[PDB]
Amino acid sequence: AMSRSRPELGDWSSPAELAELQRSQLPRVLAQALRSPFYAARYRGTTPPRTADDFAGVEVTAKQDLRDQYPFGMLAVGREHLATYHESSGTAGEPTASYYTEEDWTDLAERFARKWTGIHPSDTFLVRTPYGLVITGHLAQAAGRLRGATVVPGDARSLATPLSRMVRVLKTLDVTLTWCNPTEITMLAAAAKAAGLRPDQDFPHLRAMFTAAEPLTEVRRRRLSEIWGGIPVVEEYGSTETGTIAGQCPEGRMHLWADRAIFEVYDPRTGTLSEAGRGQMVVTPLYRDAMPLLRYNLADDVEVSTDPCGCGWLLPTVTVLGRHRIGPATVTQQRLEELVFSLPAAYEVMFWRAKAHPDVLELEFEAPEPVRQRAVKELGAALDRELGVPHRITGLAPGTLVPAEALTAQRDILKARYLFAEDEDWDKAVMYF
Amino acid sequence: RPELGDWSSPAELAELQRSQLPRVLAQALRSPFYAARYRGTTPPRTADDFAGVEVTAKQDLRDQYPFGMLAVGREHLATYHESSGTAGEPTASYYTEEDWTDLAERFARKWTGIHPSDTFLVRTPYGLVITGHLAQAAGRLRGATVVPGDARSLATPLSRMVRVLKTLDVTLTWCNPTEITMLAAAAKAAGLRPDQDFPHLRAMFTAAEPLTEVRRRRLSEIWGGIPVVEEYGSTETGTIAGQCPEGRMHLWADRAIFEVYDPRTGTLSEAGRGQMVVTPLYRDAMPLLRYNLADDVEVSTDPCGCGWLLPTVTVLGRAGTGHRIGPATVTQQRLEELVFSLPAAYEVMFWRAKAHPDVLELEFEAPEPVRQRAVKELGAALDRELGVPHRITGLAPGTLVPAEALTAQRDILKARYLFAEDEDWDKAVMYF
Ligand SMILES: Nc1ncnc2c1ncn2[C@@H]1O[C@H](COP(=O)(O)O)[C@@H](O)[C@H]1O
Ligand SMILES: Nc1ncnc2c1ncn2[C@@H]1O[C@H](COP(=O)(O)O)[C@@H](O)[C@H]1O
Ligand SMILES: [Mg+2]
Ligand SMILES: [Mg+2]
Ligand SMILES: [Mg+2]
Ligand SMILES: [Mg+2]
Ligand SMILES: [Zn+2]
Ligand SMILES: [Zn+2]
Repeated sequence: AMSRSRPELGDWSSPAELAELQRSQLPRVLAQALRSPFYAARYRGTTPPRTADDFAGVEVTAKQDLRDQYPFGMLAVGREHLATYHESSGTAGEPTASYYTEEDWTDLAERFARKWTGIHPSDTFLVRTPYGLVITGHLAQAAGRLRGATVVPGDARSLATPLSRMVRVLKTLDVTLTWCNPTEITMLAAAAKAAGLRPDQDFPHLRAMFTAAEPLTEVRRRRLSEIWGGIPVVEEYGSTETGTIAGQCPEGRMHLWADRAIFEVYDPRTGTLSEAGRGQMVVTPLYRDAMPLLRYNLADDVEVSTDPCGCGWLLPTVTVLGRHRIGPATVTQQRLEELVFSLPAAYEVMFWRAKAHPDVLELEFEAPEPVRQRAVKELGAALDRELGVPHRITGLAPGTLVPAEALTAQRDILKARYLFAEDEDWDKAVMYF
Repeated sequence: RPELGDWSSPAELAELQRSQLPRVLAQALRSPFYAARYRGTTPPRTADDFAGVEVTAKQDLRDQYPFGMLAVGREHLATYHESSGTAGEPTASYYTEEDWTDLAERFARKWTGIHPSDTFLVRTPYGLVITGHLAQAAGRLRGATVVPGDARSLATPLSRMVRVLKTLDVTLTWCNPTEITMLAAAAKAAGLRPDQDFPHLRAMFTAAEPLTEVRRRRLSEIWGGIPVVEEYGSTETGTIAGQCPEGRMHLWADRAIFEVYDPRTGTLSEAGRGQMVVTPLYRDAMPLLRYNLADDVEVSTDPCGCGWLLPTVTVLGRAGTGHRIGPATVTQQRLEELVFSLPAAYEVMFWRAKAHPDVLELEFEAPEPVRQRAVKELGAALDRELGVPHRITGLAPGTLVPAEALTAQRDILKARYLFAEDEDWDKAVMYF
């Protein structure tokens, strides 16, 4: 406890103390950055930044820089010192590489593990995010290991672990915590109902759901909580190349982990960087060796506030607005989402999609037949009142956007076989997935 | 825990094993399964009493789902797993941190070594099964850079694994032997020669299916003559045998008592032909007493040229069961040796066969100029070596393994709800 190497909540009593925790790490950080081919080349000829003061002059690092430096242009240590290598989600054609030492991994795990509900050895923790190149599954599992929780590696987007099998695991293993994106929370609820289980009653050991990766309105988050019996839905904000940079407090806001990174809001028009306001999320992580980043622009649209929260945490808050005009009206996924998830929970509307045409908003959603026409009418009124856009809203039969087989299919985990008996299906010979 | 070199004879090995049995028998009796099994009676407590210990069947692990085999409080578990095979009847297994050190050490017994300078591509599943987690933990134990490929995942198609193999200078892979050929076919589709264009690739680790020496040597040749290092394991046991430099798998008998079960007689011997029985010696969470993995195996105590003081094991599994086809008996093992005895220039890697009562139906891919020579030579080989009537069909590449499997690229999408007029909104809630 005495010789803990990185700060934790409670180590500062003021914003000036926080700023000194940050400033004191900058000489080590600037020295480590200069070991990478990217920064050594950037500061070739000139004198590199070495002091906290020099940081004010440090040029933004763009997503496009990380892509151009693929794979190891940002690497500051020998490859012998790397523990894991990762690529970000998004375009497969233009990969974003990131990589971490064991010591880098302790910082990552500690940041994920800042869940206000706690992670305890008595928890059974279902990790239902991908383990394929992306960090998300590995990050949750490492936080689970750090805190002693029993980790169930569900993975996501894998033929080994369909939703039917995840519902069975949730129920029969008395799972206490989940990690999955907010769409997966509704997919698991629909799979539960398909198996004849009520998400709001039949999972009494489930005490919290951890989520990230999508823009999530308070309206949808509250509905996800309600679907699963009113348990906490605990949001964090991160990326493969940064780790977790903000986490929810008990009052439902995400706070920036400023003890572990310098956070700045970038106005691309102005080219200026401030500590707060509206603009693009810029990050300087303070406790990484392998892949130093100096003012990395995640290029997410964010609002950062230094206004105190009811939680009492001495950290700024962040709303993530995401990274369409129909006549004058701007329509965001966020605004439509608040209207869709304001429908009464009894209508069981979870799955929807919209297309922004120049002239009209096309919107489709699944609802059971009895409530479909009520739902279409109420959502139409809500769009008229709140957005005033012309719309074509179509109610769909369940199983049309999210097929019954996604919710109920069971899939044997087969190995390759080459010789078959007459009565066997040899179409699973070499293609056994 | 012992390492190779800690015993100088089979009697010393047996004493390393016997000395752990009191702790193991005591830990087993903490589980509801063994407590119930030995209810009323006095339980086995000594090395000598082990000779009387009843086999534990696969069906027992299934019946005890989920935590009937659990010997510690759930607070002490690190990870929970389910085995490959039938989804309808899950086999649960689970491990403490200390259980995980034994698992990682056993996997890390690769005669080629795992070193911090290695870049290690883990191309097996992380979904409930242990295999991806096991390789990653061994990688971490030894300081190798782990690239988590995963397998059976939409995030990591073959095209992307081939790109990573090449551009990251990958030195080691972990994937089943069919995935070794799938990566070779995907390599060619990306314009890369498996036998020349991956000069940093120094070894390929493999397991999970019956593998003849003939096929293993061909996999090595496809990838430029580098070592193909086989292990034998299961989700519920971990790695129980690993390859030596002479190309045989040795049982990790310092970490588990191995016995061959004859199902008709119900007897257990140290060696011979029968079903693989395992008593792991260094696990707390899920003690197993003579667990019958029910794989068909031959164990030999004949000394190996490698000088390792451990018995060797061939694993037949399902690949050893004879199908009767007219006069002859055919195993997958024997067919495999004939298919992979075709000249390497024919590029025959993907095949399948059906045992009919009257005839062996066999299909395989071979590129166009050589396809008919391949069909003729494989026909002659079957006549000379098996004498089965056969119908052999040579297929164009892309028939058994479609070109799309080898070349498809898939963006890793999040859910999107709002789309622009010109976008495909059939990626909305089904974004996988
Ligand atoms: N809580 C969140 N709210 C909104 N967007 C998020 C959130 N968490 C992550 N994201 C988005 O997901 C990106 C990270 O993608 P990846 O590198 O694949 O994890 C971020 O840069 C954001 O665009
Ligand atoms: N080297 C190997 N040779 C043959 N079969 C193997 C080998 N390794 C694993 N297996 C098979 O895979 C099973 C374990 O499956 P899983 O629990 O999914 O790892 C074993 O019981 C065998 O049937
Ligand atoms: Mg390394
Ligand atoms: Mg990203
Ligand atoms: Mg635990
Ligand atoms: Mg198994
Ligand atoms: Zn707060
Ligand atoms: Zn040997």
